[PDB]
Amino acid sequence: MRIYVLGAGSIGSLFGALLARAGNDVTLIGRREQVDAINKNGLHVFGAEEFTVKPKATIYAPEEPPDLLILAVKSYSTKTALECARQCIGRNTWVLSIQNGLGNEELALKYTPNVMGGVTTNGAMLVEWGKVLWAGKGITVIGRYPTGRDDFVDEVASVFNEAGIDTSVTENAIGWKWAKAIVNSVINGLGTVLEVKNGHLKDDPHLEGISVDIAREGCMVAQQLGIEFEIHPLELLWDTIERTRENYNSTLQDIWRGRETEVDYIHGKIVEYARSVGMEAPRNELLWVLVKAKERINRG
Amino acid sequence: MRIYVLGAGSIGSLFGALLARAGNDVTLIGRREQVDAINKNGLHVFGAEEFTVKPKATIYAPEEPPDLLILAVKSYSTKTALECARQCIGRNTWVLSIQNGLGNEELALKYTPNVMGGVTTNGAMLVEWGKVLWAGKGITVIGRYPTGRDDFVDEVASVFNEAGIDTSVTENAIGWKWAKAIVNSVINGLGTVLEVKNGHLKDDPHLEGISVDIAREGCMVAQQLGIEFEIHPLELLWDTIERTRENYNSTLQDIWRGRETEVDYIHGKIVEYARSVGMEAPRNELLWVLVKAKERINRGKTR
Ligand SMILES: *SCCNC(=O)CCNC(=O)[C@H](O)C(C)(C)COP(=O)(O)OP(=O)(O)OC[C@H]1O[C@@H](n2cnc3c(N)ncnc32)[C@H](O)[C@@H]1OP(=O)(O)O
Ligand SMILES: NC(=O)c1ccc[n+]([C@@H]2O[C@H](COP(=O)([O-])OP(=O)(O)OC[C@H]3O[C@@H](n4cnc5c(N)ncnc54)[C@H](OP(=O)(O)O)[C@@H]3O)[C@@H](O)[C@H]2O)c1
Ligand SMILES: CC(C)(CO)C(=O)C(=O)O
Repeated sequence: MRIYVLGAGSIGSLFGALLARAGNDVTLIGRREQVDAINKNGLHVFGAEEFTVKPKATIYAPEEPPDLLILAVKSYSTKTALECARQCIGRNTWVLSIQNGLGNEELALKYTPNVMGGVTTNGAMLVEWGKVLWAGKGITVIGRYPTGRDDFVDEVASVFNEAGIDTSVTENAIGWKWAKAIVNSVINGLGTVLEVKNGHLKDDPHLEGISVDIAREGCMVAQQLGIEFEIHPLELLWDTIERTRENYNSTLQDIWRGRETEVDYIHGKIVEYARSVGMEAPRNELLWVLVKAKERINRG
Repeated sequence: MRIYVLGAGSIGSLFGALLARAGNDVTLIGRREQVDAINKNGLHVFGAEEFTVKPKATIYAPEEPPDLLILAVKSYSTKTALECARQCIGRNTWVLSIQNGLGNEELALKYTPNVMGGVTTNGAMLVEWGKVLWAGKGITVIGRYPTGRDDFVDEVASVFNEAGIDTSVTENAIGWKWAKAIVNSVINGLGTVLEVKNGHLKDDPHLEGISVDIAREGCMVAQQLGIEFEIHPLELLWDTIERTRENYNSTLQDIWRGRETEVDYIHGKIVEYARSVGMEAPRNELLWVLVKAKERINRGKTR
């Protein structure tokens, strides 16, 4: 399959490298430093598995359409990234987002009806230009957005699985994007404001209790929007924590490193969607403000 | 007036010092370290004003009943304080709480019917034993609890004003206690979680906005309980932030000392009352949990 990865950072590099190793026609689109490193010395994966590949790399999407465009930029980059890559979206090109946050698939739908949504629990970190840590193995779920099925989604899933990307197909992609966002709202909210490891959210019984309330808040918004869940967000929440007990969440890591966070597309979107249908998401709103305020305080 | 200040922390020390300077017969009842410092080197106030006075100080309640007993301890110690002082609560002794939070007056009423509720928006910090930083010059309002009037309440307000404690009398003290509780829910919640001075909550427009939402939540709970306000809690909020903008709030101070915090008596009380009338108080509930979580994380550590 011809695949362009738009956003050759941590998760984009991991997916691109695995897809390339399996023999797919892969092009990574990203930062100059990343492109130059890869073109010079290839792309190195270490951690859960160790190997080197040399996919194509460029700072700008080719005009030639791929079978698949994977969106792997941060959510605050999606709108512009699509504007800068629209030349490659052909009549038959599908766009898959494996991004956290909400609304990315909607942005892609502006350009084509051929959109899939995805969630991955793989963990990755680009530690140097051209060197990505496969920090943890996990499942990937993809589906026609917002719901239903398509032969090409099935193909993508097979390609993924053959490359060692464990992948399941869902006919409720939107449910999964929202379930992930709700889980992120709890972990990336509480863990960041308190600066604690994910496991602490379960160990302090009061944090465990408020986690449920935050999750229920997101679930109720979803339900009012007509969204249903294939897997319960609460189940996903506790499973996610159980597996990442000693980790600091990615939002907290962003702030520590002086990088922009994605909370506008997590808490922010839950809040915005709630308002549109006559609800509030007060806990999400407070977490949103606290995390953004913490960021401003640190920056300055 | 013969006045015993029960609790020799920052606010108790500030009130005791001001009342002593004015010539009142003042005794501070508190912990050994503070008591010893006051008896040895006097009580020194600095910041908003700078002066030194030497009130009496003791770890034990005097036998003689005072005209006025001022509760100034943190709210988690109100029961301990009243037990320490129970023998000096005479038939004509009034107890005034100027404490943060809700419910302190109700605890005092278990000992005597002579209870007044008080709010003060002064900001203070005990920086060394015997040395209090007056970080924000606020206002004080006192009244017969929960409502109504009494000649002695008026007399106390007169004494306070004479001593430079700017004070008004209210016939709706319970409403004032709730207004201050709502103000503290914003300041001691947001300021503590973010670990910033009070002024930052007004400076950041996004914090400003969420502050309104938190205040409204508390006001709606109060309305359901039949509480009426003489002063808009939002006005009290902005006034208080301006008057104490350089202060780190008392809850944050406790966190930094690895102490227990008062939040059970602020956010916790708002949430508990809310739930009793079928209301969530979601913002207060989250702040409650966040601050108590920080309390537990920092407990026993001095930062
Ligand atoms: S019953 C009579 C005999 N006394 C006893 O048996 C002991 C129990 N009774 C008492 O301690 C006092 O009678 C009461 C009034 C209950 C408490 O006295 P204080 O109010 O003076 O003492 P506190 O500990 O409650 O707080 C006073 C200030 O001291 C500072 N502070 C307390 N704890 C710490 C720690 N761990 N580290 C640094 N500083 C600490 C605080 O600044 C506190 O002032 P705040 O303004 O509240 O912060
Ligand atoms: N890392 C993980 O383990 C993981 C796992 C699951 C999901 N996710 C989600 O996947 C998404 C990406 O995460 P990430 O950790 O991989 O972020 P990342 O390391 O910052 O990688 C994103 C890359 O895309 C680049 N980029 C931005 N705009 C671009 C554009 N027009 N063209 C080309 N490149 C562009 C970015 O560069 P600049 O920074 O300079 O803009 C960055 O290098 C997020 O939504 C994340 O939540 C990540
Ligand atoms: C008035 C104010 C908010 C001063 O900070 C206070 O009551 C406190 O610190 O608890």
